[PDB]
This record gives sequence, C-alpha cells and structure tokens, in this order.
Amino acid sequence: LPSGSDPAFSQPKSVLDAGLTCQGASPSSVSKPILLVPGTGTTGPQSFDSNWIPLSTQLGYTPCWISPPPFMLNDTQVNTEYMVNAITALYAGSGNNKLPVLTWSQGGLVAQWGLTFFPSIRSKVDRLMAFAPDYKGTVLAGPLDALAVSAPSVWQQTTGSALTTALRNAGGLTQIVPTTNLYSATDEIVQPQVSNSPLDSSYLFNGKNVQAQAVCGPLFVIDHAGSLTSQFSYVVGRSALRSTTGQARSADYGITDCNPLPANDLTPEQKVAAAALLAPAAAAIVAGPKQNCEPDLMPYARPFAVGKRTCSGIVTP
Amino acid sequence: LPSGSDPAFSQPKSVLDAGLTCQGASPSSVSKPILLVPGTGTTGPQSFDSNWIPLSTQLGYTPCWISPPPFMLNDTQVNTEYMVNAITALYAGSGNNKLPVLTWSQGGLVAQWGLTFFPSIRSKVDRLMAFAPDYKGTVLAGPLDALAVSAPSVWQQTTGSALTTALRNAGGLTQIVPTTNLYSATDEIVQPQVSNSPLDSSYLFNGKNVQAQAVCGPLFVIDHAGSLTSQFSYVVGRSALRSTTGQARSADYGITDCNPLPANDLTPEQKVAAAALLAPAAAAIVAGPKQNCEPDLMPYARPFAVGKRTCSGIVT
Ligand SMILES: *[C@@H]1O[C@H](CO)[C@@H](O[C@@H]2O[C@H](CO)[C@@H](O)[C@H](O)[C@H]2NC(C)=O)[C@H](O)[C@H]1NC(C)=O
Ligand SMILES: *[C@@H]1O[C@H](CO)[C@@H](O[C@@H]2O[C@H](CO)[C@@H](O)[C@H](O)[C@H]2NC(C)=O)[C@H](O)[C@H]1NC(C)=O
Ligand SMILES: [Xe]
Ligand SMILES: [Xe]
Ligand SMILES: [Xe]
Ligand SMILES: [Xe]
Ligand SMILES: [Xe]
Ligand SMILES: [Xe]
Repeated sequence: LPSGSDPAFSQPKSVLDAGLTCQGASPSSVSKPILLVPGTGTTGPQSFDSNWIPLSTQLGYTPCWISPPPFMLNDTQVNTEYMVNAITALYAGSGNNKLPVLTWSQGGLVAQWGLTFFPSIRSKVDRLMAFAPDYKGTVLAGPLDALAVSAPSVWQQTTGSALTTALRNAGGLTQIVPTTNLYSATDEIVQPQVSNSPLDSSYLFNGKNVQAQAVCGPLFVIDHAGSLTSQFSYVVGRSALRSTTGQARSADYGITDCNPLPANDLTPEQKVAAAALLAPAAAAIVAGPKQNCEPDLMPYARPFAVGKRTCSGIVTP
Repeated sequence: LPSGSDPAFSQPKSVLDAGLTCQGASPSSVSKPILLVPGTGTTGPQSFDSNWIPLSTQLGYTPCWISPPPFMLNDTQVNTEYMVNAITALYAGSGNNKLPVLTWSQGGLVAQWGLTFFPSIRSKVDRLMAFAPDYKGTVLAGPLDALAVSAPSVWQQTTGSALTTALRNAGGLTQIVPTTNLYSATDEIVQPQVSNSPLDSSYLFNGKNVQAQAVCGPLFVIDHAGSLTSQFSYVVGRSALRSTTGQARSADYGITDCNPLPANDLTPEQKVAAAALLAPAAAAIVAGPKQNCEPDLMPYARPFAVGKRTCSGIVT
C-alpha cells in the first residue's frame, strides 16, 4: 500500500473546484458533508438526485458531489483528482471532521483508487459505502473495447486492464478505511459478481461485503441501478452510515428489507426518476468519447502494472 | 436461386454420418429433432452444451448437432455437406417431417449456403433460427490472426470473399425458409451489424431480423456469444420455435425481456459455461490450420463469383 507523498494533480485546483458542489452550501463551510461519487456516463445530480441526495439529507448530512467532465467517461485517474480535491476541501470546510464517501458504479473504483494512491485522504475519509463498485472492473466491457466504441474510463474499467491491475498490485483490493460494498449477483453491467466471495468485482478483503443474494436468497434479483436506489440499498447504506464500526451490521437488515424497488422514503416522482436511472447514462455513453486503446497510467501507478499495454505501449519497469 | 439436383458430396457418406449426434436418439428414430449448427472453432457440444442443447430439450425437442472437423475451421462448403446430410437423415427418422434448424455464427452461413445450393433440403427444413449469422461475412480482421494467415473458413467469412460473393449472387441473401435472425450492434466478431437494416451481416430479405438494440436500446450489450446465450436471445428463440409462421413474433418479446446475462433457465454452472463460450473458440482459431488464400469454390458455386480470387487464382 503506497504511503509517501500524494501524486501531483494534472488539473489546476480551480478546475477541480469547478466540479464540486454541495446542496445549500459552499464546501469551504458545510455542516456534516457526505461526498457522493457518480457512476459512468453521469454527473453527480444524474446519479443521485432521485436517491441519495434527498435520502442523505433526511439522514442529516449535507450532500456534496463531484461531476468530472464529460460524465465520468474520461480517465478514471483524473476523475479521482476531483474526489481527492473534494475530500480535502470538505474535511477543512467542515471543522476538520472526517466525512463519509458514498458511491455508485465507477465512483467506488475512483474512491478506492484515491485511498490507494493519495495517502493524505486516509485520515479524512470516515467510511466508504460503495454500491455496485467495480474494483476488478467488468468482463462485459470487453466487446466494447474490441469495437473501439469504449470511452477512456470504460477501457480502464475492463477486467484485465492496466488500471485494475495497478489497483490490485498496489494492495487496493484490501479495504483502506471501513468499507461496505453492496452488490448483486444479477448485476447486468458489472460481472463477475456471482460467487459471494473474493472473486467478485465488488469484494474487498476485510470489508463488509454484502451480496444482495446472501441476505435475500440466491433467487433474489436486483440489477445495477437498483443496487443504488432500492429500499434494501437504503437500509444497508443507513446501516453503514450510522454504525460506530464504520461498516454495515448484519443485525441491521434482513428478509423484510429485501425490496429491490426504489426506497420507500422517496417521493413518487423521485421513484419514477430512480427506476429510470440508467437512461441518461445510455445517451451519454453513445454520444461520448470513444477510442481503440486504454489510457496510459499516470507515473505513480506504472510500477504496479508492468507488462500491461496502454495507448503508448507496454508499461515498463 | 439454384434449382436442380444436389451437388455431389466431396466426403464419404459414412464420414458425414459420424459427424451427426442426437441426444438420446438414433437419427433413424427421433421425435421432434432440432439440428444445431455450431460456430467457428467449436464442436456442436462446445457451442451448445451450455445453452441451446438444454434449452431446446426443455422446449420438448431432441437436440441434434454436427461437428465438422477440425472445429468448423475447414472449408465452409464441406461444413455444409455435414448439415445437408444431417437434415436428410433427421427428416426421414422423424417420419418425413420438416425440422427446425438453429445456428450460431458460421452455423447460419452454412445453413443458408445449404439452402441456397442443395435444393433437396428446402422441403425438409421447417424454419431457421440463426443467432449472430454472418451471411455477408465480417469486415473485422480481428486480433487473432496476422492478416491473411487464417483457417479455410475464416478466409471464407471475410467480407469480400469469393464464398460470400457467391452466396449473394446466387440469391441466398433472401430467406429461403421461414427464418429468424437474432443479432447485436455490439457484436465484436461480426460487423457491420449496427444499422438495424439490410446493411447488417445478419439480415435476410423477407426474414424476421431482430437486432437486439432496436428493442432493448443502444446500451443493451450482448457480444457475439451473448447473441446466442442471453435471456433476450432465449425469449426470441422460443418465440421462433413456437410461432405458427416459423418466424419469431414481435408480440412475444419486448423491453422487459432485455437481460444480457445468460438465459434464466440455465443452471448456475451452465450460466458460467455460457458466459465463457468465446475464449476456447477463439483459441482453436488461433491454434488451427492456416493458409495464405481462400479455398476454391466448388464447381456449383463458381458461376456466382466470377472475378474473385481464390487459391488456384481468379474464378473464370
Ligand atoms: C481527460 O484525461 C486526460 C488524460 O488523463 C487529460 O489529459 C491530460 O491533461 C493534463 C492537464 O491538461 C496534461 O498536463 C496532460 O499532459 C494530459 N495528458 C494527456 C495524455 O492528454 C485531460 O485533461 C482530461 N480532460 C478532462 C476534461 O478532464
Ligand atoms: C477440408 O476441406 C478440403 C477442401 O474442401 C477437403 O479436401 C478435398 O477432399 C476431397 C475428398 O477427399 C478431394 O476430392 C479434394 O481433392 C480435396 N481438396 C483439397 C483442396 O484438398 C478436405 O477433405 C477437408 N478436410 C476435412 C478433414 O474435412
Ligand atoms: Xe453504464
Ligand atoms: Xe474515499
Ligand atoms: Xe458502458
Ligand atoms: Xe447503462
Ligand atoms: Xe438449413
Ligand atoms: Xe477476401
């Protein structure tokens, strides 16, 4: 696990600040911030408007989010600069108090990538609550890569990629702060997830790894979006947020919570938007950047993926 | 469309017979057979054990398959001989009743090649259910081979080949029996497939052409193998086999069936094997025989590709 200096940002602070927003507040002065990190092909509001923005508010946080241009389709390493900058600002802006980080899809990857390579945030992040995170990426991105219709971060989120290799070799498949991972074997975007074991993309060693089917039964179905927005998700996320261990507790949820539909506390109109979460992401990925190779690893990550091939060639020792 | 007698087999009949196997039945006596034609780099069981062998069985058919050696990598015209022979056999052993044929990848091209050039089997094939068929071949060279160092059948499935030229010119890009073509814009082996229109390699004129994304939206992702194994592929497949017209019906599938993962009815172990269908197939292509030219068309196909080049040279 790297433990020296933070790598320098490739983006100016003014650029990284322009991608952070809080609801009803400036980040330099905010009460109880929760930082929300969005999925692939979405902004913060598109990922979280219909769910964790109002649900975290009702739990007493001030929701904050990053929206890395364009819609999280660019380099994951740069997306992480937005998060590291945001954590740093929210920590100070909230009286030097640690803050929770809550994520979906790529956002979990971005968060764990942050914790792995930017040691400074380790003492500023209270816990991690990750919904459907792809630490090992997904095999399903593969045919998109072969067709050269994959955005930079879609390449990076493909199993076997230089980036996911780098994360693994640096020790990032072990939790770095108290982490809860909620995911589903029936996730139609992120696979493999079927094992309820270290083989799963969403699994971290020593983490609170919650496969929906382990709680709700092997026949239970919940998809990629519902991993974030469901009633079941809410009860788990609330468990993780309220817990004094920093992880969700088994005693906090059970069979009566196993409802994959949008969380009960959402208004009917929010439920409609939540169910259709992936629609804006579909249009963004279709109109988004596409290339025929994986983006190069930043210098700090290269020693951990020697032999992998990116846009510029083989990563050398 | 070619009209006369069937062209003579280049292979002994007994060799072709041994390439046919039915699950639990002699070909001489089988109820409700369905013939499975496999993709490049596979045997019948390798293409279908994790999917349409058990899925057709639960639908009430007896699955039968052909396995032309070596792993469908040889001449597509010889691959076709196995299928023609198999159909003739299964038709008689089911009481002279027509039988459905269901195919993956090269399987569809083989099927349509047979229907185009072997007229005897037209009265014997009830319907064709082709998943990701490459009737136009593919424009994708791919990463498996050095360019123009490839298996016989890989040459033949390259867009612009003498064999795809011959198929088009013979009239074989029109459906010959009631045909359903299920395919995907996100097929990484066969392209073009993205337009939902006669531009796609899987499209047959008058056929029931089902491009998955046309029903499931642009980010519904199933690959060349997902085209065969997914829940949506199952639903469309089931419709085509049940339909009283021999083609899948739009009424039997819609948005709610849009699940890219392997068909629900498959066991957990089948789902794993089906999701992994491609890797060994690609490996047999990499590891297979290789040559620097497209095999020659048989005499029966040469008039339909005059000017194309093959191993012996230009077609006269
Ligand atoms: C998208 O990611 C690329 C690649 O990481 C970024 O390009 C780098 O940008 C920094 C600052 O402009 C430069 O100093 C680097 O030299 C660039 N590297 C390459 C390989 O291009 C780009 O800034 C990102 N774009 C957005 C909008 O975030
Ligand atoms: C692979 O295909 C080739 C070419 O179609 C087959 O070779 C022909 O076989 C017939 C019958 O033995 C001969 O009359 C021809 O002279 C052969 N032509 C050539 C170019 O070799 C071959 O039999 C096939 N191999 C297998 C194992 O199916
Ligand atoms: Xe996505
Ligand atoms: Xe984080
Ligand atoms: Xe994607
Ligand atoms: Xe999506
Ligand atoms: Xe056929
Ligand atoms: Xe060719």
